[PDB]
Amino acid sequence: MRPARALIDLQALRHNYRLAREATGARALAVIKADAYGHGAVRCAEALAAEADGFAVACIEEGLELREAGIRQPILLLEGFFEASELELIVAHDFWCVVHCAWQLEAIERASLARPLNVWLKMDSGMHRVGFFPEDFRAAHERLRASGKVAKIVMMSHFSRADELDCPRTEEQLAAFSAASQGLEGEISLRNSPAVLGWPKVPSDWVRPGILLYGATPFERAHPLADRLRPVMTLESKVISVRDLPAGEPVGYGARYSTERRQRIGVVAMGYADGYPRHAADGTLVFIDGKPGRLVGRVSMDMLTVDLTDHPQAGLGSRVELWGPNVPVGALAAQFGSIPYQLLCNLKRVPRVYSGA
Amino acid sequence: MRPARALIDLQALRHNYRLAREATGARALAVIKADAYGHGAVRCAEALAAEADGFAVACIEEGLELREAGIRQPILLLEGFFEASELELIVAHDFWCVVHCAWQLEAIERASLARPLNVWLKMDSGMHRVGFFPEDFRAAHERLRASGKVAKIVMMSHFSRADELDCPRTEEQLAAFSAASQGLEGEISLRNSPAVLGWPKVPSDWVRPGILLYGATPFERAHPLADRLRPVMTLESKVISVRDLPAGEPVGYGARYSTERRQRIGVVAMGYADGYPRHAADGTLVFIDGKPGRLVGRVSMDMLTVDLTDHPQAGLGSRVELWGPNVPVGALAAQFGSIPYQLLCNLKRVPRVYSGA
Ligand SMILES: *Cc1c(COP(=O)(O)O)cnc(C)c1O
Ligand SMILES: *Cc1c(COP(=O)(O)O)cnc(C)c1O
Ligand SMILES: NCCCC[C@@H](N)C(=O)O
Ligand SMILES: NCCCC[C@@H](N)C(=O)O
Repeated sequence: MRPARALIDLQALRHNYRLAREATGARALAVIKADAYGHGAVRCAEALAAEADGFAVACIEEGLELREAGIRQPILLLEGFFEASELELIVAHDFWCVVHCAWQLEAIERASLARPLNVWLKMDSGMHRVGFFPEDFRAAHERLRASGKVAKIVMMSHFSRADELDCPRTEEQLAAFSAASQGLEGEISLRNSPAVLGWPKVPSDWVRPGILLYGATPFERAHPLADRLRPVMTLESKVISVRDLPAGEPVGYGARYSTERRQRIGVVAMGYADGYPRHAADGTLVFIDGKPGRLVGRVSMDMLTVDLTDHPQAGLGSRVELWGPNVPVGALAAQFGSIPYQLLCNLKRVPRVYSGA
Repeated sequence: MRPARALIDLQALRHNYRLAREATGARALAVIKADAYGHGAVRCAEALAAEADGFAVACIEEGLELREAGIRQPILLLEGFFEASELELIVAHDFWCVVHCAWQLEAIERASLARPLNVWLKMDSGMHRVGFFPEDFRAAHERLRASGKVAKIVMMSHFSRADELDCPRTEEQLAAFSAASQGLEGEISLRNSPAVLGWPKVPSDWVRPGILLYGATPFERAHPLADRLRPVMTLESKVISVRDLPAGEPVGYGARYSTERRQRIGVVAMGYADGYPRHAADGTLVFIDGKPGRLVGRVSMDMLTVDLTDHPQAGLGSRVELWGPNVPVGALAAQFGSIPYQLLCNLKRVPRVYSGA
C-alpha cells in the first residue's frame, strides 16, 4: 500500500495540555473542534479524558461524536446551536452552550427545556466575529438569569491578535470585557493558546487551548514557554521513485523548478490532497532519512519531489518527514502566509497511527 | 445543525464526462483519485458506471474501495503498486496497473502471478515525475512482453503544462513520446483534462479526464469547449450572525480587514477546516441570496465573514454560495496562486448531498 501516514503522539498531546494548566492555574477546555484540528477528536479526547476539565468543539455533531464514543467530561459547543431544534439534545447530552447572539437568547427564552442550560455568554470585545457588543452584554446576562432556563453562566470572549506579542489589541479587548462584565457574578473565560502562552496578565477561570495541544506554536518567533511544546503529528512517507537529471530540466507541473545542476530527484508518496501544501516553495525543508533536505518542484495531488543529490545514501524506500518534530508545521505554513492550524486541519486520506494511548 | 453543505450534481458530472468522450472520439478513464477530487469516489463512479469506459485512482486502496462498492468497470492504478505484496490482489481484482519504474518491472519479472497483468507502461516524456526515460522505454516494453506475466500493454505519458495553451511543452513531450514508442504495438494514453479540451492534435486511444469531470476549467481564461463544462460541487452555507459596525473596526483574526465605512457584517458557518481557503482575500466573490457579494475579514477555522451592507434584504439565514455555478472554484483558487483541484480536494466535515443519481 502507499507509504504515506500521519503519526499522532498522544503522550505529546497530554504533555501539552498539562503545560497549559500548569502555566495558568486554571481549568482548561481542550479545544478539539474540526476533528481535533485534523488529529482525531475521539482519540485525542480519549487520551485526555482522565485529566481534562472538559472539551470544546464547533457544533453539536462534533459534540455528539464524543458522547457516542463515551466521553463523559464536559463538552462546550463554541458557536452554540444553529437551529433551536437542537436544544432538546443539547440538554439531554449535557452540552455547555455558547450564546453569542440575540436570536439564540430569544430561542432560549421561548424554548421548553427539561433541565436548565449551562450557558457561556459570549462578548464581542473587539474581534467582531460572534458575540454581544459590550453595551448589550449586561442585558443579555440579566435575560438569561431571569429566564429560569439557565443554570450557570460563564462570561466569555475571544482575542483576535494574541499571537502578536507586541500588539496591544489583547489589552484593549480585556479592558472592554472587564468594564462591561463588572459586578456580574460567574466565572470568566478569555484565553486561547497564544494568550495562555504569552499573556500572563490576562485573567481566566477557564482557558481554551487548541493549537498548543498539538505542539505547534502560534507565534512567529521562539518563546520560552511555547518552546516547551511537543509536536503531536508527524506527516511522513517514503521515496517511491528516483531519477537522475541533467541541469536545466523542469520538474513537475508548470516547470516552476528546473534542475540547477546534475541532480538526483526522488518522488515521494504525498501530495496536496493529503494536506501537504501545494504552495510549498522550492527549498522547503523536509527531513530525509533523518537529515535536512529540500523540496524541489511543484507538489502534485498525490506526489511530491525532493532533492536527493546531497543524500548519496538515500533512495528508494527512504523515509521523508513532511512535518513533525524535525520539520515544524508552523514554520512551513508561515512560509506562504498560512498558519499551522490550516495545514493540520487539511489532513486527509492518509492513515493516522496513534501512539501513547 | 450547522448549515454548511456541499451539493454534488451527478448530472453535471455525466455531462462533463460525455463532453470529454465526444471531443476526443476516444475511450475515457474517469479520473477519480483522491475521493474523486473531494466529490466522493464511490458515488461519482456509481453515477458514471453505465457509460464509463473505466476509472483511474491513485492507489490500490482507492481501487479496492470501488470494487467493494460493486464497480465492475476497468480500474487503473495510476502509480502502480507501492509494495510487491499488492500484486496478488491487483490480479484478483483485475486492476489495470501502471508500471513507471525499474523496481516495479523487476518485481513483476520475479512475481508468481495467477493471471497475467494489464500494464500501462509509463514514460517520463518531460514532466520528470514518474516513468521511464524515453531511451529506456523500449527495453522496458520488451521486458514486459518477454516476461510472460503481461497481457496487454498500453503506452502512457503525462503532460506538465497542457493548461498553458501558448506553451509548446506539450508538443515537445508528444514528440519525445512518439519517437521513443515508434513501432511498438499497443494503444496509447496521453491526454489529461487540459489536453482533452485544448490540444486536439495530441493523439490518445485512452484519455484521462480528471478536473473537467468536476466542471472546473484548467485554463486561466475562457475557452469555447471548457466554457461548456458544468460545475459539479456547490459549497454553501448560511448567515448565522449579523453585526452593525462603525467604520475603522477590525474584522477577524489579525485585523487584515477594517470596515471601510459603517457596515453590516454577516458571519457564515464555513471555514478553512471545511476546505474554504484561508488565503481568500478581502473582496473575494461570494453569492448571497443569489446576488454577488464579497468576503471581508480573515477566514477562521469554522467561520467566515461577508459584507451585507449593500444587501438590505439579506441577514440571518441568508444562503451563501462559496463556490459553485455562480462562484467559480477555479477563479477563486487562482486568486492566491492555487488551482481548483486543491480546493475541491480539501473538502472536509460538511455533508455531501448528491443529486441526479
Ligand atoms: C478555536 C477556538 C479556541 C482555540 O484556539 P487556539 O487559538 O487554537 O488556542 C478557543 N476559543 C474559541 C472561541 C475558539 O473558537
Ligand atoms: C490526475 C491524473 C490525471 C487527471 O488529470 P487532470 O489534469 O485532472 O485531467 C490524468 N493522468 C494522470 C497520470 C494523473 O495523475
Ligand atoms: N492530476 C493533476 C493533479 C495533481 C497531480 C496528480 N497528477 C497526481 O497523481 O499526483
Ligand atoms: N481557533 C482558531 C482557529 C480559527 C478559528 C476558530 N476560532 C473558529 O472557531 O472558527
